[PDB]
This record gives sequence, C-alpha cells and structure tokens, in this order.
Amino acid sequence: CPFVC
Repeated sequence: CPFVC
C-alpha cells in the first residue's frame, strides 16, 4: 500500500 500495508 502507500500508507502502511
């Protein structure tokens, strides 16, 4: 992901 995952 961009944010954490």
